[PDB]
Amino acid sequence: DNVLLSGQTLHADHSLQAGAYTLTIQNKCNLVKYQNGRQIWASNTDRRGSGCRLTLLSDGNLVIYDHNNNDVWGSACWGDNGKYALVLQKDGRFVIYGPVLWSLGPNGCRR
Amino acid sequence: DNVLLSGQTLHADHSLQAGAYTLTIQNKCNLVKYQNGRQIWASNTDRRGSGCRLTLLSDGNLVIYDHNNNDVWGSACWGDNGKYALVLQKDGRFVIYGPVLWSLGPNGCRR
Repeated sequence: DNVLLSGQTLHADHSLQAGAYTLTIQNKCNLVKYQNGRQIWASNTDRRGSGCRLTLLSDGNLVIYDHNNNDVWGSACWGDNGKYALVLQKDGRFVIYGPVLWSLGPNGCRR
Repeated sequence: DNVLLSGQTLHADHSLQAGAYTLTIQNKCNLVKYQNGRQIWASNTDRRGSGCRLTLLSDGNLVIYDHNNNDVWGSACWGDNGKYALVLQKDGRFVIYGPVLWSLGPNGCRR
């Protein structure tokens, strides 16, 4: 899995993976990015909670919630409400794209 | 792969895959979608050319180009120049999300 769509959840100890990269939301709440197992970046929120999960909101904001729903860390960046996609890319970057520009259907093109 | 980023190209006979869905740009220019190996959708541009490829532009426009670089078919929908992502979703819908909302970095949040 290399994509997390808005509204979806990555639960404790699960990861996104692309090429040599992995993005894991750890049970103890640290969101960590690895390159061949080497920690290259982290939200630096280890042990700030337990049973943590990662979710992408309808406005594109990326947030880590602990089991009691406290907002542990977030990209703290939002756009208009709609549908977004977090992509862990083979180049190591995890980018949030959105909202929807196009898909099939009548008024399927934004603006 | 289930994602096609701006600047990337899916070449003739190659496809995106997600769950039970496959999206193939055929050499003869027809973009075909399959559900468990069975065609359920097509751009309906078969034989409009040869050596065709599918690419996503920096403005989010999705285009099928033949080997002579003629625009055979496209989403004919675009936004500001930036970065977009075409995602073939597990539910079978292929959606173009963009532009970038957020990424790690000093100027990572759109607006």
